[PDB]
Amino acid sequence: VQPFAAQVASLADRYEESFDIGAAVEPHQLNGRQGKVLKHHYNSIVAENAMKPISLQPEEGVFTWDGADAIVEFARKNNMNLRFHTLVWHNQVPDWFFLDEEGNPMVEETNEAKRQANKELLLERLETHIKTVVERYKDDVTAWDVVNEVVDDGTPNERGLRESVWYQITGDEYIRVAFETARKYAGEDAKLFINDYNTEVTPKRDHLYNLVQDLLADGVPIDGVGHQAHIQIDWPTIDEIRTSMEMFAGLGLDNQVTELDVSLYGWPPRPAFPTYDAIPQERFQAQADRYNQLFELYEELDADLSSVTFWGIADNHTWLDDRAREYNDGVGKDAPFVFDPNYRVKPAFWRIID
Ligand SMILES: [Cl-]
Ligand SMILES: [Mg+2]
Ligand code: NA
Repeated sequence: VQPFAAQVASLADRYEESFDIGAAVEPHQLNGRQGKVLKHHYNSIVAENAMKPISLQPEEGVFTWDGADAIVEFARKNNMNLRFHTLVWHNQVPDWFFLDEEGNPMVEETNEAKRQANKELLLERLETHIKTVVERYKDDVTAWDVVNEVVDDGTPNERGLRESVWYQITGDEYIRVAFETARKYAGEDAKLFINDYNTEVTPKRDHLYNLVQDLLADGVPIDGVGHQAHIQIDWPTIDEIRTSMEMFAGLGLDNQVTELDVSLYGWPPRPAFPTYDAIPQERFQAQADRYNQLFELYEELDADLSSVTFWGIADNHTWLDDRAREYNDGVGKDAPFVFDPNYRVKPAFWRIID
């Protein structure tokens, strides 16, 4: 029988000379077995949802801080670092941002002068959201996801920027405003990140590379690149991950791995195992080999990698299950972490603690 997580050596202790070991959390996960695992294994946390724009400012000028504050207070009490996720995203963002003075979607406006007025209004709203949040949390946050997922996976425009509402309304200016505002209110020492997934693979990797070089050349304050690392057992390759981190380090940017999970499935994730107990032990072994290689690499890159955060704690809670159910008629279970649903260690744990 595998031991419980609190009975084995701490991942944070294991990696103390290399990088933080973090987890994404909800306020309800700060106690019980999850809270115990958190305190034992991790020295950094991030909010899975509580610090997203819709979670903090759900209506204009109506700020709701309780969940985010609970996470901050836990980080303080437990001497953990804290990543802020996220100031800007095109999901989990309230629609009121993108409505004009008449209450209609800014994207539908056809008068270009009115479009420019809408751009200014949205950028003002964005400045206010960032100022208010940053002023509250600036003494607690150790890395800010200033913008999230602003780069496209394909090439819909020359710069490979995601054509979300932010882009449709403001072009790239929301990205500049976000970084400049975060710097202004968080201070000169605050570590400002651009976060994205599929940062290991092109064309996205190069769109992001070009975007950061463009920002930097314009004096936009950017300190680091967040690699979500929603990955699989076989993809992307170790050398793909390596090359991406080296590219960003070459620009003088920090790397963080921000949302790590190693799914048991390819894309699309079907067919999925219908329950956790249906998952064959061999698949956990393949995951363990993957995890060993990933953490060997992260250690190799530790002069340019400051923090490695998993997108959850243990296999009882993961957004990958929603994904599995979506592609398998409501039934399916993934298992992306080194701790199982009862907080026992998995084969992967043993291969990254050694
Ligand atoms: Cl989009
Ligand atoms: Mg190992
Ligand atoms: Na490091």
